Amino acid sequence: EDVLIPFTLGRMLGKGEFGSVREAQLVKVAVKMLSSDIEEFLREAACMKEFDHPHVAKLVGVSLRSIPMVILPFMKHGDLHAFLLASRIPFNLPLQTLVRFMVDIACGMEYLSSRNFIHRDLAARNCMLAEDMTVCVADFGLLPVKWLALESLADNLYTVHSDVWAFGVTMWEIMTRGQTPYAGIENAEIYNYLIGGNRLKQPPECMEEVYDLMYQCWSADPKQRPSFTCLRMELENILGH
Ligand SMILES: O=C(c1cc2cc(F)ccc2[nH]1)N1C[C@]2(CCN([C@@H]3CCCNC3)C2)c2ccccc21
Repeated sequence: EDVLIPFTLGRMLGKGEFGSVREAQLVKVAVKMLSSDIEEFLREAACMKEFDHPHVAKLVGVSLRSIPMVILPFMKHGDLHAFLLASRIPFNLPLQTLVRFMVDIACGMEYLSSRNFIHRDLAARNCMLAEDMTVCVADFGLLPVKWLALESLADNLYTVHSDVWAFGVTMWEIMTRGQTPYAGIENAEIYNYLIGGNRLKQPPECMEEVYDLMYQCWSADPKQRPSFTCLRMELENILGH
């Protein structure tokens, strides 16, 4: 398949548990550094290559070094979490801009779920800012306890409904401008917090109707959480008002 790529590596862009990222010249790109495991990587790489949507990060391709590598378009504006943080610690964005980020993410997630694709790691840090400042869902997954639904934590179940829960957490991050969810509560106590009936609190300035929507995303019953289509409609209406 025209997905595999035989470029040269450049400056280090960042690193983490997932591995490291560096720029490369193919066109400037971002390159993600990571038997059986290397097998399905390639398998799922092929399905991700056919994503084609304005609010989903394109896959340029994949490659092999001697570690699996993911080749991505270089997005200079970086990720949404870093941007929200950079507003706070200082630019100011109207409510309109914050709700528009949510609409953008809801469109890309609507598209992914329409293709039966479960992200599993939706969070502000995994949303990228494009040149025109639109947001694109990224990092599809070729532990993040604070974004995980009850049934993901308890039963390891990942569905569109658990993607929707993490979308709700992402809405909260947007409204708090990049604050760590459940700050001062440890990962090991998150489940206990949640089956308690406790949720992330309404941010001080947050429009009630925006909080009502994100709150819906954290229903204990996965079937009670709105769809991405319903999220996008409600967010677009809010944006129009
Ligand atoms: O274009 C860049 C990029 C990196 C980068 C680094 C910079 F310092 C400045 C601009 C940048 N642009 N990247 C970075 C990632 C790969 C790893 N991801 C991190 C993983 C860890 C969690 N956050 C997300 C985001 C990405 C996905 C899709 C399309 C492009 C890009």
